[PDB]
This record gives sequence, structure tokens and C-alpha cells, in this order.
Amino acid sequence: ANQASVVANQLIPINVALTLVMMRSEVVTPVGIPAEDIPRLVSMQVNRAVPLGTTLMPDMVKGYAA
Repeated sequence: ANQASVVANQLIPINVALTLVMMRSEVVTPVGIPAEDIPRLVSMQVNRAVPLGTTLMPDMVKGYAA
């Protein structure tokens, strides 16, 4: 697609709260959280360590729903 997802721009350690420096937008498969949502992800925590280049999936963010 042209559908870009949120991809970790650095290793996001477990339980850290997401900041804008941590999140880039890329056309990756499988599709994860839509890149349009990078605004509303700031301050939410991840529930596991996300390595650099990992697509952020809905189940990795605490309190995220669609």
C-alpha cells in the first residue's frame, strides 16, 4: 500500500513513555499503528521493549485503542 505505520526510531525500553523522537513513519509489512496517530501516542507507555526499526503494534501500547 501507500499505508505507512509507526516504526521505532530508537530502542524504546520497557515501560517508557513514548516521545516524538522515538517514532518515525514507514511503509512496512505487517501494518501496525497508522502513522497518522503519532500525535496521540505521546506520553503513553509501551508494555515491552521495542528495538530500533520495530513496527509498533496496538498491543504494545498501554491504554491504546484504535
